[PDB]
Amino acid sequence: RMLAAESSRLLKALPLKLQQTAFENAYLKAQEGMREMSHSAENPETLDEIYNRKSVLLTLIAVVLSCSPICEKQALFALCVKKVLEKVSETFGMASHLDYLVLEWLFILLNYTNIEDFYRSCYKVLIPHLVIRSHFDEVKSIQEDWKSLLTDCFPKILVNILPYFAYEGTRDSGMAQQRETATKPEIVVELLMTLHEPANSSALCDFSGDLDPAPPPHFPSHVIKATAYISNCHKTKKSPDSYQKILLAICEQAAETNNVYKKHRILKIYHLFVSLLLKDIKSGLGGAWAFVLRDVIYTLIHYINQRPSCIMDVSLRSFSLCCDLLSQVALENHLHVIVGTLIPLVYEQVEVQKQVLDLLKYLVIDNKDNENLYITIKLLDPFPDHVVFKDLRITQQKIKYSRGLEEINHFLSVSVYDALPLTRLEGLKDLRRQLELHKDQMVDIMRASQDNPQDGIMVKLVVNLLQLSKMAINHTGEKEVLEAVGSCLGEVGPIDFSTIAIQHSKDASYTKALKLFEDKELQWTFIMLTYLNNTLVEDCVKVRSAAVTCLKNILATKTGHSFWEIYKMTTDPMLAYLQPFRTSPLSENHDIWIKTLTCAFLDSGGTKCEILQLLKPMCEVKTDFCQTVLPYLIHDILLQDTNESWRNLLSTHVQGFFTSCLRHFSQTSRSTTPANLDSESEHFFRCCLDKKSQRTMLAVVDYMRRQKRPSSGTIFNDAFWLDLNYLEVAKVAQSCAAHFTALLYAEIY
Repeated sequence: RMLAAESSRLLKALPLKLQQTAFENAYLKAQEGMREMSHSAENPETLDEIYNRKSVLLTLIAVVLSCSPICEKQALFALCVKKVLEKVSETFGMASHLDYLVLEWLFILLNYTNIEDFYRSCYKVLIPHLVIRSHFDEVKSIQEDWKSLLTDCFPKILVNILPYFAYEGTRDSGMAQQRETATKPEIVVELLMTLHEPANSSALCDFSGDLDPAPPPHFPSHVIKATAYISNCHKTKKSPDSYQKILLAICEQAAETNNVYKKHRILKIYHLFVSLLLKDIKSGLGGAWAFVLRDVIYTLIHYINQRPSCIMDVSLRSFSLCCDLLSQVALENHLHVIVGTLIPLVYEQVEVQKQVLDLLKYLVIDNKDNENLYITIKLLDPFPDHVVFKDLRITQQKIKYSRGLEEINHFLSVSVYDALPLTRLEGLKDLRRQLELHKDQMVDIMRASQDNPQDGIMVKLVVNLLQLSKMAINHTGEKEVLEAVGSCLGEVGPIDFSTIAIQHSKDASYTKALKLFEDKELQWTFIMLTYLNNTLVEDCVKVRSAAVTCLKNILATKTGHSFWEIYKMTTDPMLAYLQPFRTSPLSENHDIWIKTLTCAFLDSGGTKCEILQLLKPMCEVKTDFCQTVLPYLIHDILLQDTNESWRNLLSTHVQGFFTSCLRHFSQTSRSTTPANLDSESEHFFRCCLDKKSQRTMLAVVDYMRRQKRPSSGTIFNDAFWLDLNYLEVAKVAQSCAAHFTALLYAEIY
């Protein structure tokens, strides 16, 4: 109206009809449920959007993610000839929108313009409104919904019941839209004092207030200004659930059927992918999706068998990821704690500990209820069975309890530590048993100091001196110290400073490696083993979304040739249990130039820094195209997606395989190509530690491509591997400075 209330006065009508409406946007821009999509539609509909206010609005898309609201608007953009009214941005900002728009049937009113993109987009929309239809169909399980849902039953002329087997892409996505849619000192002398009061009151805009009305500068600046506390909000923070529960019966609970069958992993993956972007999350989209997840979890929480039969951890690790997400912090965490009912899961593994660790992460950090919810998990912890496993992880809990809780875990941990009052090695073992989890355990340094308090068995440690190892438990501690170095809590260093009973050990210069399991895994042979290792490297993702991708490549890696070895390898491994549960015969491609990547030895030089650049050049290696293994190619994309070093680690093995592939090619090319890395030494150039990585490939040469055309000096074999100046590598080795290698590389040199 006040806009409808409105030359210089049309410029003022611009101020009064428009810039006020623009000002009016800032409030829609301000609060919530903005639904300025209606306004924005009206803004276009009134031509009140005509200012390139989107530019002004970009500040909100700045306050937001970019066109995130534009995306977010879709629900209302859908709700918005309201859509012909909504039509403004199709160029000015479509298939999913069409899929969102696909609801004309409940038809061709949508599908007319389908051809206007393509008439076969009926595929392109197939699930998404079918979801809305399924929603309506699930809503048909409730009325006037069934009307449009009957009107949707009409849409069903097409053949997609087969694609309905492909369905549940969207499965639960629609929880809101049907059901509660979008439902929300001397330094202070040296530095300053804060100024709040009447120093506040201790406090022209002609063109200014015009530049206020013009530019719409201030109110977005205002609206952007308020964009200021770290609170708890999700700690502080719709029954399609019935309908969600409902339409399963249409196929008779194919959700239950797919549960192990589709494994839901994709959906689980989606469930993560679902969560992905939300800053609305406060209670909102994520906290909504969280609840949705929490529900979806609770929903997932239904299945006793098929879900663990998909895999419980291939699920539950998501809970860990959720825990990670939880760690990434929400009182909703208690659902996990609730999920930590998990009695049919009662066999659950140190992911539990890791979780318990993650649990302990908040332990005293928590809010009392959460802390109670923790204490609950701690009482869930208090459950007796598999106590050793508990006793295994138990250690910090005492300290954690001690932090409280005081005996609560402690007495239990004591009870765990009452497995026996053994220390010297035992604590050492406990320190050896301190080897489990992620960044800050932080506890047993005290215990170590407490261990330190018993110094007698240092004599035993002395008496222990017959051997080749275990002071390096210190080194482990050092490694542990080295571990999480870049992370927070330097107090670890002070914790490490509880290692100060110190300096006296002996009988090695340097550090040591790990993963006898890999050596156990070294039972596996062909670089399929390296794959099986890479499978570990795959299993090295338990990790995270958008790293989530290669899980396909993993499932892609699950190809029978692989899977056979995997089946062969389906004897031993623990995560594999999740994997052949989760994942578990493939294809290959051609190329032209073995010379394709040749000059990239400059870029493969990672000549430029950010060896992600060289890792791009490592992608460039993946880009260098031939298959020793397609299994190489198998990740090669998700590899490029991967942590490239993590990938590029194999890239050497790949390169080794590529060497193993390369006949004269790298044999020639590596002469040049490696010469770059060799040349990378030049003039004291700058390459770091991917330089070492670049070096590290030598290890594969020193080991994997040590196998190359094998020869008696395996040097010769590695020379067979090698473009072979270790004399060159020496400088690198010297640059690497890490002598045992270097000297070896030198000894090689």
